[PDB]
Amino acid sequence: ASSTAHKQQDINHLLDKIYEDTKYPDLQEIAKNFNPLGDTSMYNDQGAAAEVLMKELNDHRLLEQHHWYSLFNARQREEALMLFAVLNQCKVWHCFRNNAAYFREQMNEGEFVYALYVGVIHSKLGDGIVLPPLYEITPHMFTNSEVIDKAYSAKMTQKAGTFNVSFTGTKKNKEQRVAYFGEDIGMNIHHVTWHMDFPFWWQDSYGNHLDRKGELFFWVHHQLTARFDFERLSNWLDPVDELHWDRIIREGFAPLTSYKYGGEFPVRPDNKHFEDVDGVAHVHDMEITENRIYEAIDHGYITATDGHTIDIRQPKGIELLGDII
Amino acid sequence: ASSTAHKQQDINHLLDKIYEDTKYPDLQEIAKNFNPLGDTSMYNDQGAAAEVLMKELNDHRLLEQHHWYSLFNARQREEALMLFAVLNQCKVWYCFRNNAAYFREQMNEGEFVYALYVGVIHSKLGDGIVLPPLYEITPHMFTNSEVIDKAYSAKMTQKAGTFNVSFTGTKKNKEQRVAYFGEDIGMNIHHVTWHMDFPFWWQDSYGNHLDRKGELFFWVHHQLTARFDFERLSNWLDPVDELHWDRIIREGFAPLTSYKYGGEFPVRPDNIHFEDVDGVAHVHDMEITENRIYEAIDHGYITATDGHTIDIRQPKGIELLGDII
Amino acid sequence: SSTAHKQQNINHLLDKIYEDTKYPDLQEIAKNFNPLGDTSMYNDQGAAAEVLMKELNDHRLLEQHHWYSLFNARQREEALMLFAVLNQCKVWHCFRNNAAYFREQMNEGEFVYALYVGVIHSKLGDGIVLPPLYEITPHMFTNSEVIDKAYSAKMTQKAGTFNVSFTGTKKNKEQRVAYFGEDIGMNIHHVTWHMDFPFWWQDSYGNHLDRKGELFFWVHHQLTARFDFERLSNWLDPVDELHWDRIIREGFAPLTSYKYGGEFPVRPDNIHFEDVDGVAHVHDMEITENRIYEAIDHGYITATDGHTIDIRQPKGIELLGDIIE
Ligand SMILES: *[C@@H]1O[C@H](CO)[C@@H](O)[C@H](O)[C@H]1NC(C)=O
Ligand SMILES: *[C@@H]1O[C@H](CO)[C@@H](O)[C@H](O)[C@H]1NC(C)=O
Ligand SMILES: [Cu+2]
Ligand SMILES: [Cu+2]
Ligand SMILES: [Cu+2]
Ligand SMILES: [Mg+2]
Ligand SMILES: [Mg+2]
Ligand SMILES: [Mg+2]
Repeated sequence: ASSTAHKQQDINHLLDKIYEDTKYPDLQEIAKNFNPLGDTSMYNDQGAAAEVLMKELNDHRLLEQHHWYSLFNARQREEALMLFAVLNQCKVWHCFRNNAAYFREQMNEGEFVYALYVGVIHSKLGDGIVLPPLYEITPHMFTNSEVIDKAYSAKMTQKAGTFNVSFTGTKKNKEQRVAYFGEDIGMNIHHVTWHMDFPFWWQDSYGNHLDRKGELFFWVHHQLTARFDFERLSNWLDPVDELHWDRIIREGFAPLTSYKYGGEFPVRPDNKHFEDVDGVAHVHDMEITENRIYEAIDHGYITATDGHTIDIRQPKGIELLGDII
Repeated sequence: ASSTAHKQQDINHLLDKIYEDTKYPDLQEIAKNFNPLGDTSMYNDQGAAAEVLMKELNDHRLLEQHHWYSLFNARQREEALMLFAVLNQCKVWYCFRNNAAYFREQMNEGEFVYALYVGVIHSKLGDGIVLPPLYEITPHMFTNSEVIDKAYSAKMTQKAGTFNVSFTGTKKNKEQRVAYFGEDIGMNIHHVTWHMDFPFWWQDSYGNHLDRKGELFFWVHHQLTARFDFERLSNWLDPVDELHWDRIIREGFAPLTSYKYGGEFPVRPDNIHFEDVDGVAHVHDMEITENRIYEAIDHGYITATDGHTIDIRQPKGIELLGDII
Repeated sequence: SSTAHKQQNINHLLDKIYEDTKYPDLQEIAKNFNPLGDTSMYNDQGAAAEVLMKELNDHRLLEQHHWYSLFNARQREEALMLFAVLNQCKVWHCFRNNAAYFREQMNEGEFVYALYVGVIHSKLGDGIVLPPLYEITPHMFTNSEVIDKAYSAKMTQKAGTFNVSFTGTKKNKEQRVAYFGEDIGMNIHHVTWHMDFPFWWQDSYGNHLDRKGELFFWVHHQLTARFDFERLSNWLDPVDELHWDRIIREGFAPLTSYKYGGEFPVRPDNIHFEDVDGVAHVHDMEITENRIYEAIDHGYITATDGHTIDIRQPKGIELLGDIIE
């Protein structure tokens, strides 16, 4: 029941054809009849997390299915983490499986996929499971619009096919020379999995501490940056400049990619100045935040909420900077 | 003589025809013969405020009559407050009336009117007095130049008349749609009187504490702003933008109003950037000040002159912020 | 070891500084003297001589016949290594012999600098009068036109005296006051003040420089006020202040050259500051400025561990000069 074979098959089934109601009769039956609140002894918190999520569901406060999802959207992230919190409290696999099946059919698919992945990664119940590659679970997030269009045409015409992916832009765009780095599907899996392993929303009340996370955050991104610059050097290009909030972003981008639901990803023109983003931040807020971080660095200490100093002139200083940055 | 009738009559006479020497023979006699330094027992401060003001007067250091006055001008405010301080120390009405009559004939009329108003408001001797509306005491400050010119013409020709005021700007100026809000003479009296009741120069050594003043400062201006935006919404306009020191002030203004002495009020063009103001501040100084206030808010404490923390994560915090802002 | 002999030694060492020494005694010393041969001549028993000799032997010192700038961190460090040796000499023969030895090994600009500050800050230098730098390194005080006539006079082996005119043209109103900043004595005053009160001074060199940070404020205040008096004398307005976010109105063409390194660069009129690679971003200057003003307006300087150093006291101005220079 909780053998590796059954848990793996359950996860495979839950992630199969994620944009449609489940086609597996056993999962259909669970989603119809299981009650996340029916027996709260299955949870290490006696049902607190399930109560939170069920109240949001019953009050019609959750993001609808067939809608874009972004982990950087505060409310959508909070909704995905409500499901993660339920899965994380499950004592045994049948709780994990049944809640996953129940909420798969109620919740936005992007939120669901995210919660199930981090639930598997951060629960002991997920030990031994191999998560399918996200580029086959949500291929729109890893595949350009031209190839997706060819897939839609194959499906409309009921014909199989294999379609070649090319890079975006043209040869006139020198940045295309290094598209094989940031568009590589495995490099993108590396990146999302690092953040799934070391999420910025992690709280140790979820079960365990993530050792040196803030320093690993610095290091993994330093390595992405240094590796990209090595590809630029390999292709007769100069190193990337750094962004600054008061200077133009020289290199624009046309993704030529689309969401499954939500439309095409937006383009950014060349040589644009940063503008304030309504509901996110003013450009000036970013500059102030940057200044405050540099104040801590140049002071040698981070300032606590009550004004006391937290020394960063020690080996953990870089980690604490990762935490606040 | 201390009856409400006589005190009101005295105030009416002191404020009558304020740009000319007093036409009331009894006030003339007082102004000629009263000695503010002649009986220290008149005052709760043993005569100190009277000595301070008389020294400035005798040293010819006071602003001349028939000259513009601005409460925001440090030296002119200091002079007005020297007269306030005398009135505020008078024990009995005859001291208050006689000092007011004496200094009416010695001091700038704008300073005098200001000091007499705040003196009445903040002295128990002022209880029961109704201050005349400032739009009839200094009508230039509430009446556009065209109507003042018609009044001057009526006086030149010795012919009574009533003249219609009809809002600044043209119909091509969408901001004129809501001119009835900020140009309403009563709204302007509301605003000046709030600041007279709750002056930024108040010190409790003047006799009493002004409860929650800094928070009331936030609230009265929040309500002015919210009420203006309701007029904009009523007139098919969007809400006002906020000012930014580094961004253009979109909407200029032509007051089409004049001082009695000092000339026409200055116009501001549309779409101008802030410039440094000689003798006042650099634009960058405003940005630094803003940054320091936001530092206190985001720290949760104000920093005292010796560096210690003043907690604002409490109900009085908004009041302390009003004090420093 | 008397003043006459010490003065002559210095005269000889500074003679024809761009060429190997022509004095047989100094050539013999440069050939045979070992700075490490008798450490009993140093107060540090040879520590400074060991540091400099290692740099020399590892071929890490700036070559001869190359421009030198005291503001270049590594070149300054090299000059100060020689200063450190001279400063450790107990007796004059150590000072003279090390000077002669390193004159032939080190860059001439570094050597002249080290020899001057060595004479000034060693008791062995008492009674010596340093030759004017405008005759030791005339390129740094003489426009390129006159140097060329000197070069021509030497190429043709004919004596001459050549008139120096001020830089610019009569169309350049700033030329009206060129006699101030271009005066060779005013230039010597300025270099010598900084030689007497160097920003690199550490009291481990042997003594404290009393009130240095306040004298730094004062000497430059007086240069600024004196320049403005010349502007007033020539129908010019006072100088504006620089700001990092505003154009530098007045450009400058020095029309002067290094002996080695080429012509001094020109600055066009009306330029915005640009970031300087290897030095600082313009934004870094603004942040540094802000931090200094934070200390001034707080009334205290913040120490490395966060504790406050009160500057509301007579030494505050000195501490400000310490942190501003
Ligand atoms: C002024 O207003 C009154 C009433 O609104 C009107 O009777 C009168 O004609 C007006 N005068 C002019 C000059 O418009
Ligand atoms: C140089 O100046 C001197 C005096 O200042 C003058 O006698 C001489 O004519 C000048 N020489 C030239 C070439 O102008
Ligand atoms: Cu990342
Ligand atoms: Cu107000
Ligand atoms: Cu200097
Ligand atoms: Mg008068
Ligand atoms: Mg200011
Ligand atoms: Mg070079």
